[PDB]
Amino acid sequence: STAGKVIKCKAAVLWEEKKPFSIEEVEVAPPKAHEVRIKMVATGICRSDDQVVSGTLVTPLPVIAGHEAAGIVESIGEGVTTVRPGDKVIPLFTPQCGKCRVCKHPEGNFCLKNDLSMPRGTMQDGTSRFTCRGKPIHHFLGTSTFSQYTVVDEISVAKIDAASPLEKVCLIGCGFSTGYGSAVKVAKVTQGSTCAVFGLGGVGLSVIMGCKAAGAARIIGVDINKDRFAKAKEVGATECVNPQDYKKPIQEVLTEMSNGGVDFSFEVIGRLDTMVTALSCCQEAYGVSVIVGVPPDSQNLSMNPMLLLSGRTWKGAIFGGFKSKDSVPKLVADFMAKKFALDPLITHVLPFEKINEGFDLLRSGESIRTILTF
Amino acid sequence: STAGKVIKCKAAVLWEEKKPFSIEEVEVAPPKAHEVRIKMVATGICRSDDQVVSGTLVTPLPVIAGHEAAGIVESIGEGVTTVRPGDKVIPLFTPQCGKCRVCKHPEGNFCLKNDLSMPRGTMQDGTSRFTCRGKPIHHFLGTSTFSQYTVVDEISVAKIDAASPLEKVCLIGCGFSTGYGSAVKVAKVTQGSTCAVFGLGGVGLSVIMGCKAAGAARIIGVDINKDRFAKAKEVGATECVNPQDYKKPIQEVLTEMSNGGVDFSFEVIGRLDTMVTALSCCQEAYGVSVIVGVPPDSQNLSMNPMLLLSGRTWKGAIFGGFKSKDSVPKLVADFMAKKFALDPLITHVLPFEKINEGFDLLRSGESIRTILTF
Ligand SMILES: NC(=O)c1ccc[n+]([C@@H]2O[C@H](COP(=O)([O-])OP(=O)(O)OC[C@H]3O[C@@H](n4cnc5c(N)ncnc54)[C@H](O)[C@@H]3O)[C@@H](O)[C@H]2O)c1
Ligand SMILES: NC(=O)c1ccc[n+]([C@@H]2O[C@H](COP(=O)([O-])OP(=O)(O)OC[C@H]3O[C@@H](n4cnc5c(N)ncnc54)[C@H](O)[C@@H]3O)[C@@H](O)[C@H]2O)c1
Ligand SMILES: OCc1cccc(F)c1F
Ligand SMILES: OCc1cccc(F)c1F
Ligand SMILES: [Zn+2]
Ligand SMILES: [Zn+2]
Ligand SMILES: [Zn+2]
Ligand SMILES: [Zn+2]
Repeated sequence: STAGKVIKCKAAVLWEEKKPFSIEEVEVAPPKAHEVRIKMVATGICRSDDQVVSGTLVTPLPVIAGHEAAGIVESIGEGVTTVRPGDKVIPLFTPQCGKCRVCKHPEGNFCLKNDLSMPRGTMQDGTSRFTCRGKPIHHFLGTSTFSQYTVVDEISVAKIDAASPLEKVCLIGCGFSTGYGSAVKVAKVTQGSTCAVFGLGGVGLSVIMGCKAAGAARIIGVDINKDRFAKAKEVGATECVNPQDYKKPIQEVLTEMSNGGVDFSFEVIGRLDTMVTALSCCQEAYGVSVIVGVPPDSQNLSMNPMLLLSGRTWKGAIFGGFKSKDSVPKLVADFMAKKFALDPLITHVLPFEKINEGFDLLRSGESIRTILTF
Repeated sequence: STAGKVIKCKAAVLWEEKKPFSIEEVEVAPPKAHEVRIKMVATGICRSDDQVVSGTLVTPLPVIAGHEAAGIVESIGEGVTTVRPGDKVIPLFTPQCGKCRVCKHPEGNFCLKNDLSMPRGTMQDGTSRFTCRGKPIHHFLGTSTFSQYTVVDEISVAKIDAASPLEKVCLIGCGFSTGYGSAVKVAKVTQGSTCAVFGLGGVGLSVIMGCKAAGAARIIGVDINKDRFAKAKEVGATECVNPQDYKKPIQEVLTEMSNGGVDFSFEVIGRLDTMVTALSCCQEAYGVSVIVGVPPDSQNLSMNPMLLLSGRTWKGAIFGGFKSKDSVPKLVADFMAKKFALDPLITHVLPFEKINEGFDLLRSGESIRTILTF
């Protein structure tokens, strides 16, 4: 019925920075070769989507944002072989083309087809599938999940278990997997280690879950909002510290708590100063610090390279280092098997139509993750 | 007939920054408990010693510098068990106490008893065994090898093979091991990888030897001094590039040459700008960059953290990541077994009395390593 035809549906369009989303009718073109059109079932509100609104994460406007979602394939373009109409799917903000140097590397996951490094806001072919008020609307990271229907390149979608609860697993599309993988895959947290986690929102909580899963003996939560501490301890933090409580810089406090520095630190906020703090708080000879949070556009940090010379390792990762198309289905399967929990991350649920209230809850600090249902 | 007595001998004293060494008589006190007095046989001139003269590496003056050396034990203090008079030894600028948390960690080597982080310029007990002109002289990194005799703490000395050529193996005390281990132990260069080495002095050449030994398929030497290329190729470099030959920044050149970034980059110069450049030239998703060069005191670098978020790993190390007391005798054994070569690194061999000439060779770029003999 809708196959091969333009679909008119509602989407949350962001016409300008620092403005509310405008929920309105958009036209969604049918999928071209190697593209997939998806009816969205649920989508998470991630801090990154808000950074697009704030303008600290830069991507071309106007745009349909949203990148953490789950849905059902409405139709496929010519040539698609990995999903079919009716399949449950999670769109991948980091693609997996499977052919580039990175996809073929055993460790890398930042596929060269990503739209993150030099964002164009289009499909892989350099055009848009979205029209609103007669004007072309940009995509975001090849996903654009703030729409009843979106179109994504095949390399940016993964087929998941047919029995998956889409209102929970959308988190595997961003927040959960990013935090969990930062701990278990990127940092490679070891059994008996001490970890510090800067930022106790959805992603930071996921890092704590990964730290616990890996067998960390101590997991120190760091956040300026003490209301986050309860849930952090629930998912595995052994102690929580608020830097505003201390007269000395937090890296000194943590170094003292850990009796000379932590084995593993994680910056999960997106501030330049906390990236440097987190690197400093790891043990100077063998510590590892992982940058997860997204820094403000085009800003450089300043640091003393002697921090590195002594032995520290500093690294960052997108999407927890997971090769996206390979891992998402495996992660969903693991979820179905009760290997990890997602409920602790979801604090609010709202209809898609209340997306602006959802962003208000994030901005206010009230929610961890709000899931929007279509 | 010197054991237990003060020794009057010649040393090269640095009384002031930016001045020649003064070759003169000093008094060397006998070793106290757990100390070892060494008659120096050979000592290398390392860029780091020149950084002490330059004032860019800060340590209390006046000082007897020198940290890359080999000699023979003259006498030992009470309680020493790992060396005995007549033993061939290499002083270790990074000690191995074997009891601290770093020493007990499987990866770390920056022992907490080091005099590098916050230099005191003394023995472990906070005193000096050197007197010159009635004035106390500081030690340098617990070693001070620019003297016919020095006294070092037991944790800062390693017994080596009785048949070692001391005029060669002194390089295992700093230069060779630092470069070699940075490749094979810190970066863990993999077979068939592409490596880039910034700085083709003695340490950079040892990095190249390590990269070659690790099975790298391409090893790109980077230096502004084209005179270094020939030797770099002899020890394993496949290509050499001079940044001054190009109109575009060298990270762009290296990224193009390596079809998207190198696997492993090494900064072996000590410049803030080349540290960032070396990081940038490694592949954005899986590249690893190792800082080896010692940067100028108290200077911060500026960098865009997106370089790390995409997947890059940045680390540094002291002494090639080798746990010093454990590795040095093994490295010497390996040298005696012809597993690596040291002759390529030695370009000049001078009597100790010509130390200042030796330093002039380094500053002018004429030498790679000059070895001073006593
Ligand atoms: N690397 C990736 O692939 C990836 C994926 C998803 C999200 N992110 C990024 O991760 C970061 C965290 O996302 P999130 O959804 O958990 O965000 P969030 O806003 O829900 O959580 C951030 C937390 O940091 C805390 N915080 C703020 N300032 C702080 C300070 N000075 N010290 C300590 N804590 C402080 C806040 O109180 C909050 O609890 C964001 O920057 C987001 O863009 C990265
Ligand atoms: N991490 C450690 O344990 C350790 C140990 C020994 C030495 N070091 C440091 O390693 C560094 C190198 O030591 P070395 O003994 O090889 O010194 P060196 O002076 O022998 O070598 C420096 C090389 O860098 C090159 N160079 C200078 N400026 C450059 C530029 N802008 N671009 C490219 N190349 C440039 C020079 O031409 C020279 O060949 C020094 O900073 C030294 O202090 C560190
Ligand atoms: O939250 C998704 C995300 C992860 C990393 C970098 C981004 F820009 C981004 F939008
Ligand atoms: O060359 C020896 C050395 C290595 C690393 C750091 C230093 F300060 C230093 F002097
Ligand atoms: Zn790819
Ligand atoms: Zn996200
Ligand atoms: Zn130690
Ligand atoms: Zn040295």
